[PDB]
Amino acid sequence: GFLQGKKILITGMISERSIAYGIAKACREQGAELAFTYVVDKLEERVRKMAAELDSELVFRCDVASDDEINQVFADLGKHWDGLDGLVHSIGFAPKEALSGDFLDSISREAFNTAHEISAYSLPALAKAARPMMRGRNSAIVALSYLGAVRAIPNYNVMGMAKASLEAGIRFTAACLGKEGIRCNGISAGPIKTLAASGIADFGKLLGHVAAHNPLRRNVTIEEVGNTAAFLLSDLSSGITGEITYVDGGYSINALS
Amino acid sequence: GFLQGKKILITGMISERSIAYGIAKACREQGAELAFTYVVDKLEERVRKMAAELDSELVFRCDVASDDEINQVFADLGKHWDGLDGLVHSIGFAPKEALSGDFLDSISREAFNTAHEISAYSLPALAKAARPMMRGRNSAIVALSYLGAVRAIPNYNVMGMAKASLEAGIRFTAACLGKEGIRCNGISAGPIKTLAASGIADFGKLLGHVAAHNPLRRNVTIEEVGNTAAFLLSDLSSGITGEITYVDGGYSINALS
Amino acid sequence: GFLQGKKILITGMISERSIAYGIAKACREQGAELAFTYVVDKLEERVRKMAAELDSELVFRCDVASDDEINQVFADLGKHWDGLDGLVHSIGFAPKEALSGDFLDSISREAFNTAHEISAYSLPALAKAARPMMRGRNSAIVALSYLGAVRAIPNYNVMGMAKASLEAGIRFTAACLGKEGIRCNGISAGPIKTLAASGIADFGKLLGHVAAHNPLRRNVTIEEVGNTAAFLLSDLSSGITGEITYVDGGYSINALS
Amino acid sequence: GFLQGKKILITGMISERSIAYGIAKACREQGAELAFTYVVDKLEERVRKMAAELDSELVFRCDVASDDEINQVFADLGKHWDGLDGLVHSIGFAPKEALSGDFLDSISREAFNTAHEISAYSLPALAKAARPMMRGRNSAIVALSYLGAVRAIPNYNVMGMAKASLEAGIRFTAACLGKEGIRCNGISAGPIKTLAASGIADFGKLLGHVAAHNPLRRNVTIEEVGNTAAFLLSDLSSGITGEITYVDGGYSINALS
Ligand SMILES: NC(=O)c1ccc[n+]([C@@H]2O[C@H](COP(=O)([O-])OP(=O)(O)OC[C@H]3O[C@@H](n4cnc5c(N)ncnc54)[C@H](O)[C@@H]3O)[C@@H](O)[C@H]2O)c1
Ligand SMILES: NC(=O)c1ccc[n+]([C@@H]2O[C@H](COP(=O)([O-])OP(=O)(O)OC[C@H]3O[C@@H](n4cnc5c(N)ncnc54)[C@H](O)[C@@H]3O)[C@@H](O)[C@H]2O)c1
Ligand SMILES: NC(=O)c1ccc[n+]([C@@H]2O[C@H](COP(=O)([O-])OP(=O)(O)OC[C@H]3O[C@@H](n4cnc5c(N)ncnc54)[C@H](O)[C@@H]3O)[C@@H](O)[C@H]2O)c1
Ligand SMILES: NC(=O)c1ccc[n+]([C@@H]2O[C@H](COP(=O)([O-])OP(=O)(O)OC[C@H]3O[C@@H](n4cnc5c(N)ncnc54)[C@H](O)[C@@H]3O)[C@@H](O)[C@H]2O)c1
Ligand SMILES: Oc1cc(Cl)ccc1Oc1ccc(Cl)cc1Cl
Ligand SMILES: Oc1cc(Cl)ccc1Oc1ccc(Cl)cc1Cl
Ligand SMILES: Oc1cc(Cl)ccc1Oc1ccc(Cl)cc1Cl
Ligand SMILES: Oc1cc(Cl)ccc1Oc1ccc(Cl)cc1Cl
Repeated sequence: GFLQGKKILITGMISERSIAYGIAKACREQGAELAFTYVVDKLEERVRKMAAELDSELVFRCDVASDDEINQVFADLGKHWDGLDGLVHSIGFAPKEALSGDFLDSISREAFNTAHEISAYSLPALAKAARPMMRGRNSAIVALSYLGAVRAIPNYNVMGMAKASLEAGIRFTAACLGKEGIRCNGISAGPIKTLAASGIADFGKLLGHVAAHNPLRRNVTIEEVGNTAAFLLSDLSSGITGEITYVDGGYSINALS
Repeated sequence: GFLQGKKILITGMISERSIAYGIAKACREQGAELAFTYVVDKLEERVRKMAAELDSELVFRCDVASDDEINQVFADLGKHWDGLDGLVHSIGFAPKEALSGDFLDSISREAFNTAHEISAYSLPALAKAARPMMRGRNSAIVALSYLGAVRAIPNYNVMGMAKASLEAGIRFTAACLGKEGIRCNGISAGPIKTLAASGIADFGKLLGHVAAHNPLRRNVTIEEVGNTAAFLLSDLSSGITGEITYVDGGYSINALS
Repeated sequence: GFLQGKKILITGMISERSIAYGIAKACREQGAELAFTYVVDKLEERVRKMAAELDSELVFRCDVASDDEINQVFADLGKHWDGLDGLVHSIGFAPKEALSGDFLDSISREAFNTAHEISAYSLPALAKAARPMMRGRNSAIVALSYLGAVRAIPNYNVMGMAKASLEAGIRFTAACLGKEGIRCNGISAGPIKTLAASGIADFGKLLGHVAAHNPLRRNVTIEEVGNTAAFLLSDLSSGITGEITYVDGGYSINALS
Repeated sequence: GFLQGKKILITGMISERSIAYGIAKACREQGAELAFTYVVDKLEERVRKMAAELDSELVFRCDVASDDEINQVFADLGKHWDGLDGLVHSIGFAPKEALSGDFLDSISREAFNTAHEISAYSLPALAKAARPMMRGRNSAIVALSYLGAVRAIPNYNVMGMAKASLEAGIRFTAACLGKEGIRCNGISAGPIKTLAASGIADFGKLLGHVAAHNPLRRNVTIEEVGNTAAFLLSDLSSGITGEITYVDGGYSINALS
């Protein structure tokens, strides 16, 4: 197992459809020891149960809107773990009304701020809070992004701006932390039916177009995303930092198919 | 000239060193009629005086932190102009402390929020507010970005995340408005000594490195940026939308020089 | 006219549908003086006639397969002109059989070599031969490329590899010549029905998909490409080198529309 | 390991410094069965000896200048293996004189043709020749590229054009073969002292600049490149095709460091 001895904190696992669940399962299959966060109290039981199936009893509340909660996660986790080898950012949010229809009609200052704070700022915020536990460990951060960072896409709207901010965040974090032995990389995943995906108007059509038009002629799975994250969290990828890797069956590199 | 009679609103002109001044002068040279905004009352006289030299008496206060002020500009401008042919976004802000030293140490939630709101959200906010005046005119929007959008750069820090958000904003705005006959493009300018540039720690060294390492072996001018904006505002560029054009003397495409 | 006093050599003009014709017409409208090349003797009369309508009697044979013919163009042109301010590369070739159907089935060593030699090597070959006439003149080179450089596209096949080589050629030429006052830029044009376009199997479908899916919801014109080339050949673009500018109505920056 | 029983053909292994050696060792560590090619008879013994240390007695001559030799490899290999799961392209060549000094002065038609034929065409040529043995196996191809594909770099010169062609080749091969269950990906490696590296004028300074300026503040190893190739050859990367992955310690995403 190529993550033997790695201790990895995973955000964003709320169901077995979650990308973070695929990541968790892939990492555990490679021998990682896991810990998890959940955004609100209502989810605690569900997440503890999934964590238990993945051999973990380390679960912490963390709304990334809160610097106090972010910092408290690492304080609490630090009582159990000497250091942190892996950090998975698999979280995003924007108000549903901002992800439907005309980009300018649907945008607002408040939706823009929320989308960026939760979807983009949270990466440097978590990296910063994790830094004492991660530095010097030859450790790694993986964050999830989407093609909307670099292409205009119907309905994704302000989340595209937030993902672009996130990808730049990945690059700046990588440049910041590389000398102290922390890597930071992104996965730009193709569409996958998850709980959050239903917030994007006409998600079913995005999903269908990609399967019809990508080189693989099918959509990717949370196992495929998960195995890629596991690689990027492992010492196998020690030469790679500041990279965005596309796990979309080649969709982004194809045109007019 | 190739903007003869075109009516263009320009943000961000605060001195004769401003990129927006170079844009203004370039547009006026091609026959455009201009109007201007200024962030606070303390600048009104200075901006009115520059505007007068460019044959304009149309000057409006606009802090892009304020949706009221943004929308009031177009209400007031609309008393003079029956439509708007061009809109120039040449504005940015982040707290100076966030643009000095280690990326994660210098970042904060509040600095992130400010940087994104003023530097990135302001593009769709202005596009949205201008839309009734611009649509159906084969009109155009130009916004100013920087390499920090797509590369990690020392000291630019959180402004890089904001510029990435901005460039995605340009793409989404272009996709949104293209059917209505409004284009939206970006210029990624090389470093230029402007008032805002002094907010970046060690800007003088950044400026020097580019001149020593780009294909042209010199920095670009506000006239060069300005002429590019004039082109992108004109019907000559009617086949171009959602584009980021580098006016950095080739710096971005060079390595190891 | 922003090309007043500019002397520009244009390759590739074989009919009034040619991209090079749109370039020629756009440049002449801005006051440029023109000269032209043609690949074989059979075309001489047709090209001389088009050149005459554009106020030029300077027409030279040039098969870019031949170093002797390339060099002879500048020797001959140098009898009339003191220097050369603009050079337009608007030429490409690959055997038709290599641009139909399965990429690997259709490729061959010989087709690959031809495609690259004529479509890609010709840019540095012409730049190199033109260099004595262009250096120190604040002059400029523009070459035409296509999205196949950076995306896989059905049927374009080995021409995509040649266009990628070309775009790198543009970057290396820009880096090479920038200090001596020669710029080199590319235009990646959207699909346009030209003589050469019929060599691509199912070109009509490419053309239709782009018009249905790009931000402008229409294809671009040779006037739009031409006006962009005119800008890139003019002193207005003096801050820009090594750049690929997309004149495809935003097609490349849109996805899933 | 994650390549257990997978049969992988590796080109380009000429010494223990070779990138292909790092790939070979990484694949063998994950359980792969290997076979190898060598360019000329003079190398046969050296390569057989390295192959033996990696538990292989399958070694074949292959100068990729020769379509006969390329196709003969798979005919001969096919006597031992009923199919092929992995193919590694780790080969390049250009005349040394073309990789020294001014790009245009050093280039020639013949050097361009050689560089592209050996460095770029060889990827689709090998993919094409391997296709009967690879299809239907959920198999994979990996090829090695360099930053010169997408940035101008001193002295790398015409090899940059060839690498750009190669990367497009990777994209087109991926699009071509995806339905048949063959993936094709690239690794853009940072500088590593190998035999071929000495062909680049002033390679030692290039190597030094990267270590001084990348996020990791060091150069990558053939083990790091190798482990990445092993991942891209394995079913773990089944969601990834047509991708270029940077294993350069973040060099490409950094600027002005
Ligand atoms: N599903 C896809 O097609 C897809 C494609 C590309 C990228 N992504 C990205 O993958 C990541 C995971 O999304 P997913 O599709 O697995 O959806 P998901 O709904 O399974 O997970 C989204 C997670 O974000 C968390 N979250 C939201 N607001 C939060 C806050 N304030 N604090 C902490 N956590 C918060 C949610 O609780 C949830 O666990 C996201 O970044 C998403 O943008 C998804
Ligand atoms: N100077 C450079 O090297 C350079 C390079 C690339 C991009 N840019 C970008 O060019 C644009 C113009 O900056 P410049 O360098 O000409 O500097 P400048 O200081 O002349 O202009 C910056 C402008 O931003 C305006 N601004 C700041 N906060 C504002 C607010 N809340 N509301 C409205 N306006 C506000 C300022 O009043 C000022 O007019 C910016 O987007 C900057 O990021 C500059
Ligand atoms: N039409 C399009 O949709 C489109 C889109 C993007 C890029 N381009 C590019 O635009 C450029 C011009 O093509 P076009 O579409 O106007 O077609 P065109 O047929 O009008 O021009 C192609 C030209 O290439 C010339 N040529 C071919 N082999 C030559 C040789 N050995 N020596 C000298 N000249 C030679 C032809 O004689 C012809 O003049 C090409 O580089 C093409 O790849 C075209
Ligand atoms: N070393 C680096 O810094 C570096 C960085 C990025 C990419 N690369 C690429 O990695 C690959 C491997 O090179 P390396 O650096 O390991 O050097 P190397 O010298 O160990 O390997 C180069 C190989 O190319 C083979 N080759 C050359 N001409 C050939 C022909 N006609 N037919 C068949 N094989 C031929 C050589 O025999 C040799 O085995 C190349 O594609 C190179 O461009 C190298
Ligand atoms: O980023 C995503 C991209 C896709 Cl294709 C599908 C789901 C995604 O994830 C989200 C989408 C919308 C919201 Cl409000 C929150 C999240 Cl996490
Ligand atoms: O974005 C920029 C990039 C450069 Cl190289 C120089 C100046 C720039 O403009 C700014 C820099 C810092 C702040 Cl706080 C505000 C602005 Cl407008
Ligand atoms: O590059 C092109 C791209 C497009 Cl969409 C249309 C035409 C193009 O130009 C060519 C296509 C094929 C051949 Cl054989 C030669 C040339 Cl010049
Ligand atoms: O592509 C490369 C890039 C780097 Cl930084 C180092 C070595 C490389 O490999 C080569 C360099 C020159 C020649 Cl002639 C052949 C090969 Cl294989």
